Amino acid sequence: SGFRKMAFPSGKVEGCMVQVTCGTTTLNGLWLDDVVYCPRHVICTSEDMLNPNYEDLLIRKSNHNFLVQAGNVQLRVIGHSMQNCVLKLKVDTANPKTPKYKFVRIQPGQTFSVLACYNGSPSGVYQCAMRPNFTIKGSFLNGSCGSVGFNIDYDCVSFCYMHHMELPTGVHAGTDLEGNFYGPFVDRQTAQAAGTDTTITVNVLAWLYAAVINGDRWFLNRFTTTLNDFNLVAMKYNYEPLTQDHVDILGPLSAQTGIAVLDMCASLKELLQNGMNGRTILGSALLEDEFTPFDVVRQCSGVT
Amino acid sequence: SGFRKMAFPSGKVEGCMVQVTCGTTTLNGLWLDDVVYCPRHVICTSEDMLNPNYEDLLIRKSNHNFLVQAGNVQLRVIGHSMQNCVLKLKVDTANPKTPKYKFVRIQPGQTFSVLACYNGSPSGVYQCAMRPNFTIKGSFLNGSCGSVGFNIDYDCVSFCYMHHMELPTGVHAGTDLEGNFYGPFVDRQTAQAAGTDTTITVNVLAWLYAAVINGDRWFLNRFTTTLNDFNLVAMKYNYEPLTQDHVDILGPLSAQTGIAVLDMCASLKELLQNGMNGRTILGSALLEDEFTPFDVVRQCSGVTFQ
Ligand SMILES: *C(=N)[C@H](C[C@@H]1CCCNC1=O)NC(=O)[C@H](CC1CC1)NC(=O)c1cc2cccc(Cl)c2[nH]1
Ligand SMILES: *C(=N)[C@H](C[C@@H]1CCCNC1=O)NC(=O)[C@H](CC1CC1)NC(=O)c1cc2cccc(Cl)c2[nH]1
Repeated sequence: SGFRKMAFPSGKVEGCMVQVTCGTTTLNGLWLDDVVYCPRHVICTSEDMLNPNYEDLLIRKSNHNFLVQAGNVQLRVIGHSMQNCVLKLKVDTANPKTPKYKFVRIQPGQTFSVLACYNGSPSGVYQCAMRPNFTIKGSFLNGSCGSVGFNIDYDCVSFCYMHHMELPTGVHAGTDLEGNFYGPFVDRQTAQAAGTDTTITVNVLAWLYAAVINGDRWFLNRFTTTLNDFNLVAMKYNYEPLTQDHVDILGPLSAQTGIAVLDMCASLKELLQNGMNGRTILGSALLEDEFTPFDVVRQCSGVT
Repeated sequence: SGFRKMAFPSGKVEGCMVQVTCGTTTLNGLWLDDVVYCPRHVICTSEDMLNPNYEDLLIRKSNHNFLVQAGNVQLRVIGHSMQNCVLKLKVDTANPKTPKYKFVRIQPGQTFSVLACYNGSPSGVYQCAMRPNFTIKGSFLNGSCGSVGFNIDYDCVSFCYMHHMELPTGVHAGTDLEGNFYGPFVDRQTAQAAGTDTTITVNVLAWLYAAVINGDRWFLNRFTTTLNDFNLVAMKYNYEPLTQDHVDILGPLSAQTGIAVLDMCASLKELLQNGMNGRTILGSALLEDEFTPFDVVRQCSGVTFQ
């Protein structure tokens, strides 16, 4: 038993992390086959960061303006192109530790593992959710950029995230591995607001199922509700609307516990309306929205 | 910015995890050089587990009663000894991925990373504190035993933990890598009490400093206190007594923030006595005691591993 924020094992991803320097900017790259992927903002001076014409800046740059170190081994940069907000640096060497991999753009509400890196070295691994406003609540310092977010499926790494920036709210923004930002953000040195930070309703419910499987049941009521009655309340508390598809996603958890999604929806409704009175669920005095139904099953059936 | 419960990179440890089977019992072992370390309870049937004579059970076993698989690779067992609550299985092959390693028995209030494994396959990594009552708040299902806890220092792995059991309170118990339990636990199919779960006071304070470095300051007051006045409140809430040594360890976080340890102690005292008024600190509506001062500095300065 027990329920923890669990990251995927980081071994397959550690092997792909390298250092990318350009002038004074150093950050992290992802070395897959003969390509290093890093944030295009590596080519900027502080002057350029304010209103960068990335097209023009990249024209002034040559292969030899990029210093790529993989551990102690310098990689020769033989090519440089720009795909949306990522630089693809062609190197003369295939990463021999390239794991089987995909690039996926994850949907809001989905979680992934972040391997936080400085100077191409892993510091640590933690789990994050792509919030509905397309931000993540991470732990990212200077030089963290190019750190990547990933999921592991069979032997296959799905890279979904590359870190580019911090927002004034202290939350984080980045791209998929094709360089397209999650959400409205631009790679430019400017205070950028995210939307209002709505709560991933289906994740709260999954987590409540995690709670029941681990013996926290005090919030179970004999009440029920309809999807439309639930959504009417939840909207008032900036909860994402719950869809039939979300009910279907929760099915396995619903079956393991014997509680219909709509019975649990009735429980969450009481919790939103009456608060928690300083009781805890799975050790939390707040409602947790960063576990997917998948995260909950992984931990409460034993997938490896 | 941001402060998260962060585990060590698991790459160096992943290569050491294997499957150990004996009769129908399968769990995880740790393969370093030509030795596999697993929980001795791998030799038990359900009929034995309640009052096991491990000495007698192990005598009925031979090298060939142990199946060790590393991924698909069959390891031949050529030796077996019991040290405390671990089996050392001598195998014919040195783990080619053996990282530089130590075995360390960590102190209560110290943290480590747990690589949760089933059938010798790593499922995930999370950070845990050895609590003052020598339990950890983990996530462990059947077959998770032999999962290890570790720290990374430079390129050197310090293995401090091997998972053996759950307690009725829903917390976890295990050994160091020489098979000696943390705390009073025995490897027997029996509901065992941990002590009162005292709070690691030094860690709450470090975490409050982490909060200030990340811009949460609402709990800072004009007040200060003495160690003796603080401990008088702390004791009341089953907080560990704050020692002079703990004040000394908090020095650098105190200096980085410019809040004196006793000013932060004054803040914690107000938080224990008045609660948090339903506000959050680093996204928590409770006080977090599972970050060491060291964890806070590492994460807030951005320290990496070779
Ligand atoms: C990448 N190495 C770096 C990560 C940042 C650094 C600051 C602390 N934490 C992080 O997540 N990204 C970076 O410096 C970016 C580069 C910009 C996108 C082109 N800059 C910012 O994140 C940035 C700029 C501004 C302006 C105003 C307010 C805020 Cl919060 C800003 N963040
Ligand atoms: C190891 N594979 C396994 C891990 C356990 C299994 C149950 C869920 N969580 C875990 O962490 N440990 C295990 O089966 C041990 C084996 C015994 C110690 C030698 N047994 C227990 O954890 C166990 C026995 C009892 C009896 C009463 C109450 C409780 Cl909480 C118990 N836990």
